[PDB]
Amino acid sequence: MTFYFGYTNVELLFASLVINTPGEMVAACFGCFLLAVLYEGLKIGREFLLRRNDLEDNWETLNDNLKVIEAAQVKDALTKMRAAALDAQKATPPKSPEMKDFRHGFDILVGQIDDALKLANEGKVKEAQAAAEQLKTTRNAYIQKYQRMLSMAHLLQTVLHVIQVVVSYFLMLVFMTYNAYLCMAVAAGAGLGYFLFSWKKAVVVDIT
Amino acid sequence: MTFYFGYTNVELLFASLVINTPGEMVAACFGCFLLAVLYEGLKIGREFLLRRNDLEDNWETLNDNLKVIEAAQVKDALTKMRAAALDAQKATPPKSPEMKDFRHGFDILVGQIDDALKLANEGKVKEAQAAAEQLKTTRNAYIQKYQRMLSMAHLLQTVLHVIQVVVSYFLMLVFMTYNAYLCMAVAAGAGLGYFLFSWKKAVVVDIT
Amino acid sequence: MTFYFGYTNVELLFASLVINTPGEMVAACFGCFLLAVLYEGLKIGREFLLRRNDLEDNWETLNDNLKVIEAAQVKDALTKMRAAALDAQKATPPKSPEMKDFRHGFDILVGQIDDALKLANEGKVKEAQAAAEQLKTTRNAYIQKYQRMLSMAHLLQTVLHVIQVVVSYFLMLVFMTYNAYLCMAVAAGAGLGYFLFSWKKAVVVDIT
Ligand SMILES: [Zn+2]
Ligand SMILES: [Zn+2]
Ligand SMILES: [Zn+2]
Repeated sequence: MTFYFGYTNVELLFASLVINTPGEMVAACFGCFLLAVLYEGLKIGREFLLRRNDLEDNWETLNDNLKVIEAAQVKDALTKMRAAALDAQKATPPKSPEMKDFRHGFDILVGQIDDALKLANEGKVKEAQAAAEQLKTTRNAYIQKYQRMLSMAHLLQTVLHVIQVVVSYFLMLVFMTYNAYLCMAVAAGAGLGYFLFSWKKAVVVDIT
Repeated sequence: MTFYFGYTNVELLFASLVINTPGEMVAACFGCFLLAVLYEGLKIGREFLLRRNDLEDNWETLNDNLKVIEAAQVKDALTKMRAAALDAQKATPPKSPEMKDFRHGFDILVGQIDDALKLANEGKVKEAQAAAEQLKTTRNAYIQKYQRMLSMAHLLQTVLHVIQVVVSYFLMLVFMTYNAYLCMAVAAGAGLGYFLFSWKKAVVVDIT
Repeated sequence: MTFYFGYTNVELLFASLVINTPGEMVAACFGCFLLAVLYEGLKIGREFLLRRNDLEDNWETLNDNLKVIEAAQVKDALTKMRAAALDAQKATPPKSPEMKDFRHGFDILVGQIDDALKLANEGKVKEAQAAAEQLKTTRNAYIQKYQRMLSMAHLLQTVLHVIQVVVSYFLMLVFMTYNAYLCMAVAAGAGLGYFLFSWKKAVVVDIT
């Protein structure tokens, strides 16, 4: 009826899956545990990829600052660009020739930025503005199109959200069986699954 | 029993709603799809309105900086105020005479700020402090009371959270029917519904 | 069957709990309301503690800036350290001799920072670098080990997430009974429970 302990005549989501022995029950419990882990890693993983897309900020920081520059306040705009250029260079698609091309474009960006600052530190204004207009040639050349990284990330995240929703309902359905062994397997799988993929995000860098 | 394909003797949440024909099933599937979309737009919409309340920051940034000013470090405090004043002016209640009054108060704020900076750039300190004390007369006049925008937003968001919770349980109950056509309708409605209201937040500005 | 109004032969999650009188029903409704509140406060409380761990930022801000310092750009690095040192001092473990020791170490940090700035404002560079190397002796002495605050917070949050997951399933199971009085009790408990613990986070400081 209602929170029972059993390994007999217990159906599990699908007509083919029924468990009538203890050895079947452990296999059912192991799967419902693993599904409960998989879910927690899915939700946390899906967030981590969403936060990494930060790129959208850096990308807007660069392009917003170019219009801000295009009157010796330019140096502060370019120092904001340099910072944004370096965090943007670290970026990588989720698990190399396009990357090596992308990364090496950003080196040229950061170098050009330093040269435009070198004019602003000496005091030269109009010339530092002319150099910044050349900067937008470089981002078009290397960085702009590869935007691919951002589109890939959004789709991947849509695909994951669907799977996250299916699994949630599936875990509701196994809990709804009212079998205390399955229910506990889910609960324990939620606890430990969260703890582990929580720990792996702490292994990767932690800011904000 | 357990993930069946059917359009016969299928009850849907309410005693009055039962579906015994395929033409009824499509109507049931269309409603459970739409409910699954509506939910995803509700959760995303409810977040977007919560992030927009940013205003709370700008409002505290202004008032925190006034006490910080009230010793030539004032210029940096007022430049923080100016930025905060302009993002605060963009704000608008969720879907005009009070607004036009509110917006036009902020113009006067930003202008007064520039005049207090003009003293600080020349080097004049005590006079730039006296001008800032007049700034708090202006926010009281126009901005302060209209705080209404913030209270409206919090209540709206409470109202939405309730509806978000009802719908979630309702979608659990339709999935719990174990009818594979309804279950799929929800799952598909979660996928596409998320994708669309995800896309509309990308249509609106994207920072942080 | 399907959204019924009743106080007769209604079972509630456990074989021992069955309700056959109206006076039992109110007790069931009060418990399912309270569980619905408790859940909302759990989710919001669990977030508030996660945001407070901010400390991780300040802690990395200090240690990142020390390597940045160890060429008169040091003053801006130390002013970032001072800010980070003061928000870090406000911190406290969730509900005093270790604290008084921890807080008083941070005073010494902020004072040492001011002295290193006093050299940078006069123009002295190499000496301001030598003072910063002494700063890392002080954090080791007082702050570093008490990291305990951070580890305590992560475990507490793991413990809460488990309980949050159990309660969610439990509230699904009471809603699944299809008793309109229990269902409403949950829905109302979600509405009001959210509103209150939403209001208490607004009582505590609100930034970002
Ligand atoms: Zn979770
Ligand atoms: Zn979703
Ligand atoms: Zn909620």
